[PDB]
This record gives sequence, structure tokens and C-alpha cells, in this order.
Amino acid sequence: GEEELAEKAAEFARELANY
Repeated sequence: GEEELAEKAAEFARELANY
């Protein structure tokens, strides 16, 4: 399914909040 596509966008997000 598309579970690796969520872990990649889910992380770029965590770094997006630190900015």
C-alpha cells in the first residue's frame, strides 16, 4: 500500500514545525 509515502511526508512535517 502507500505506507512509506506517509512516513516520508510525516517526517518532513516534524521538521516543518521546528521552522
